[PDB]
Amino acid sequence: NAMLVKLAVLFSGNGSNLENILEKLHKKTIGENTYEIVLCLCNKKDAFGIQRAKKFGLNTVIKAYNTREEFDTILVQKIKESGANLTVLAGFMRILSPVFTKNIKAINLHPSLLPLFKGAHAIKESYESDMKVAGVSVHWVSEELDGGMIIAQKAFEKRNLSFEEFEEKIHSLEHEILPLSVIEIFS
Amino acid sequence: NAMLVKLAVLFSGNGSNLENILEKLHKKTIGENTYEIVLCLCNKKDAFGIQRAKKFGLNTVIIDHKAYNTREEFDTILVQKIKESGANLTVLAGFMRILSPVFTKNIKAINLHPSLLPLFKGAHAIKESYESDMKVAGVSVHWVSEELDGGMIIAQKAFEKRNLSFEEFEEKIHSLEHEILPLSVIEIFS
Ligand SMILES: [Cl-]
Repeated sequence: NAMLVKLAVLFSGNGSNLENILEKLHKKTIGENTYEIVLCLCNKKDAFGIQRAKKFGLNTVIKAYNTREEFDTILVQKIKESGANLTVLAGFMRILSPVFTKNIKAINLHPSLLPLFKGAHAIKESYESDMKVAGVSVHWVSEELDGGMIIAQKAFEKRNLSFEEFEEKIHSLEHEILPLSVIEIFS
Repeated sequence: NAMLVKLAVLFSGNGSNLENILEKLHKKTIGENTYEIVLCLCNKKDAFGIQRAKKFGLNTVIIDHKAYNTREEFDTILVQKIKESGANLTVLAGFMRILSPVFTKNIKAINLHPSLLPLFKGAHAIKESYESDMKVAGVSVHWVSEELDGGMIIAQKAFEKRNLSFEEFEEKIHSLEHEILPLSVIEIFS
């Protein structure tokens, strides 16, 4: 009744959420499950997260296509032959066709209480909102943008926090919920 | 400075939030303010909330919505009774009547809604918020604009859904309701 969970993490730039998932999951044993990241993927060679991945003995598989369907076909290919049981989108800034979403079990992190504040400007719009609560969400990746089945979400009270303090709470709640997210899926 | 905040409370049924308002605010003095519910109004004569009001010595004005042909004539009578009560703020606590501009343009009012607005507007919030794939839910208090359930939000609280049944989910909802509504009224007057 034991499990070795192989994970793939996709990124396009910084490598923050990528590095946070490694420290808490890569080859770490948590409960009855053991986890390892078998794939780190990037679409831009100049991204810094590649050298961040090299800090865990993890080489990174590297707008180079005029065809999205042809591009996503390679993503699916790499994830599958890695043996990854789950793909985790971490700062991956690209639009994924059904070529990916129909054939890859993937999860994504969103800095808002879905389905509220979908899209990029979630943190900004949620702070300026007259709502008094905010949070972060983890959901499955579907054909519907940020509309996949919600896995987990945590809510907090905005109060008199400045935008800096508010944003720092979101980025902290993310680093909590996202590594935790993978765990619940297999427990 | 010590104003006498007059409150009008509108309800339709059990009156749990009404009773909770009375228990925390009626003839009670918090901070600089001394609150007094000067009107309890219901549109149903058989509502149990009337009995809860009697404990505090308050009679409930009954305005049967079936006794009037239009929502407007029904509303003009609500207005006059709130006006002739001298209330400073009208609190909608389980008041299940749509309100025409006759009310909304003339009465300064707030409303309690058992969901995290602007999500789950309407009278099926608790059931929809439970069946939803969302892992959090809660309640909201908002000003009463012309837009149904769309007024400016003044208070919100959330709880994690986790593993509550709908019976337990509903309890937690009404639990937060009883806490957040009287606090909202206090927050407005400080
Ligand atoms: Cl996103």
